[PDB]
Amino acid sequence: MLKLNLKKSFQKDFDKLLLNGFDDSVLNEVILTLRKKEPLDPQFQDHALKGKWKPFRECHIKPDVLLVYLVKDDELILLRLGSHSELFLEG
Repeated sequence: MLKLNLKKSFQKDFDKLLLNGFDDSVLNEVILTLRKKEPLDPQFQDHALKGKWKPFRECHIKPDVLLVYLVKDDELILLRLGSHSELFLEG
């Protein structure tokens, strides 16, 4: 499988979510699927980001919990985990 690369930005987001009650079970399943280069099912709204954010992709773990990630050179890079406002609106 791909090697995981958790950026520090992702670690901080994850630790903040945990303190706010986040359950990471679905996240873990999504991560494994991505590491195996398999497609996510339709609920995850998996897609490529545009503009500034290329070449990253985004999927929805929950409606206010988005995962921003990239497959590059044998890694799955996990960049951010949080709300649309936190990730994209400087929140």
